[PDB]
Amino acid sequence: SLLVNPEGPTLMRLNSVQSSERPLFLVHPIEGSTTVFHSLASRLSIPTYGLQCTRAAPLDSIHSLAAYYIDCIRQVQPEGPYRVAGYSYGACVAFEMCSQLQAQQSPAPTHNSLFLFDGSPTYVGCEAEAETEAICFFVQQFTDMEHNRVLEALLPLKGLEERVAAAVDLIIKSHQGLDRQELSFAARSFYYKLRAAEQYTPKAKYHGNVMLLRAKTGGADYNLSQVCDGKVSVHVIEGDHRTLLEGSGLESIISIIHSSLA
Repeated sequence: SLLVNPEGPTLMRLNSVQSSERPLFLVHPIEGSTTVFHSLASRLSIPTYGLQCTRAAPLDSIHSLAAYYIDCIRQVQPEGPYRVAGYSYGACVAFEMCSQLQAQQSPAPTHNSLFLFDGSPTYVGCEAEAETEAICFFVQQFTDMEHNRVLEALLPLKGLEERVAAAVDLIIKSHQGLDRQELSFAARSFYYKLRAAEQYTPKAKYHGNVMLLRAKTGGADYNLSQVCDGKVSVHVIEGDHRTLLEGSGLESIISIIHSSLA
């Protein structure tokens, strides 16, 4: 899976457009990288930035992460409204960022544009078990090892740091050239990211318009109507969860969002 530079800037420039036009801000999927947005960003005639998940990111909750990302983007664009989007895990974060923006200017309606790429605030035994499960899933991507084997290696360890260290060692054994500090940060942050997303529930009903770009190859609105009482527009995009932001699906996405990004 993708890795991020733990010391990388939170707010990354994704294309070379330099103007005063309101930028599009794109929130990372769970891997925390913004490289998945390269194609989309290259198509746009507005400055496009990504929020990547680095050592800077507060992972205690989706609320904290979203608050931090809002604070970052408001440095590039001091005045709203904001064009914010999120992909997969990032959809939950992007939704929370807009939820916080709504609360800050309440009862004045927001005119923030929110695009959810195949994700939603809903579509994202004990703590030692939770760490183990999360770290096991993380290892299973990078390695070919059977679930039970990774489980018996991680489950009895002392705590999160020991699980992370053993996970990095397991991954390195299979892929010697991978960077140990990037893997250590990715593994530890993966647990915190899952824990935050699983505890997340929006604090209030979202009144703003939401656009969901759902992958054609798999509720129809990813439960958006349950947390949104504004206009929810759902578009079915060619491709799967990982390919809708490329090729034909990205062409469709560009045509659908063009008028909003004017």
